[PDB]
Amino acid sequence: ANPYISVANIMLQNYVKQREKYNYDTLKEQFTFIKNASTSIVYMQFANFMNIDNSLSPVIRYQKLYRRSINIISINNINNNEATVTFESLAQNNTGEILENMLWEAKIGFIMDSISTNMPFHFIVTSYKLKLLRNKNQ
Amino acid sequence: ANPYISVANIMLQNYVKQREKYNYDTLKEQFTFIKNASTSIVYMQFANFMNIDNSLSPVIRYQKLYRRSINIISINNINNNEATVTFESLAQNNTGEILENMLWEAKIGFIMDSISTSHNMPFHFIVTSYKLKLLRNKNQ
Repeated sequence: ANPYISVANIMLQNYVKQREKYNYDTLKEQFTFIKNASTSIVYMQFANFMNIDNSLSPVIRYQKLYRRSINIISINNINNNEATVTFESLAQNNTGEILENMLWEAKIGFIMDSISTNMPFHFIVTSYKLKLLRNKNQ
Repeated sequence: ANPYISVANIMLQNYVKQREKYNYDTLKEQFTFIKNASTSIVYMQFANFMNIDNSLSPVIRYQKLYRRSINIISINNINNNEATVTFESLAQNNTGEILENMLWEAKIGFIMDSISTSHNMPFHFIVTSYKLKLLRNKNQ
């Protein structure tokens, strides 16, 4: 808990990048990552978003044609278990035609092992809520 | 608990992705990243591979047209300073014809700060050795 926040920020950036990216070819890996790094409730929110029954699912919106990439802009550490991560999303095809370019906030609740004074170290997201800040196209 | 390996794994994933991917438009950034995340010897190995005097340089093979993308498959942690990262590469043009689809192993030597209570990489992560082995051509 002098390096606790520096470590949490590495885990938080990684979680946002893995959760918010889209690549058809690595969907199974993405679901595995989220299931293991999240509570059941948080994972089910992700799965319900991704499910093809959601018309706004990236699987439906991007299919095999587009990738969505993510750039982390900043992190605000609220306390030991809450942070807000600001990030940009960019979606495009193999031609470089841009379907989305947006600025986002994720408000994240998390729990993480304490840092001591196989080397297991646990980090779990307990809450994850998105807010669109800006559509940098329109 | 000790976060060293869990953090190092995130650094190793990112290093492999940055090192092995190809995008003409971000070549300067890729070189800067590798320079700051590697020893001089390791950086020179990358730079010599990328140099257009190497006929197998991706700059010569993909030019402005193609991108090479990278998916990490697994990481085997051998000790605090050695890991083997298995990954797949995929190259495609503007219109998605597949030029390469291969499975690779990188054997990586590295160091990072001890993480403990009471242009640099996080925790001064540095790669001290990096050797590739082609495992399989998934295309032919």
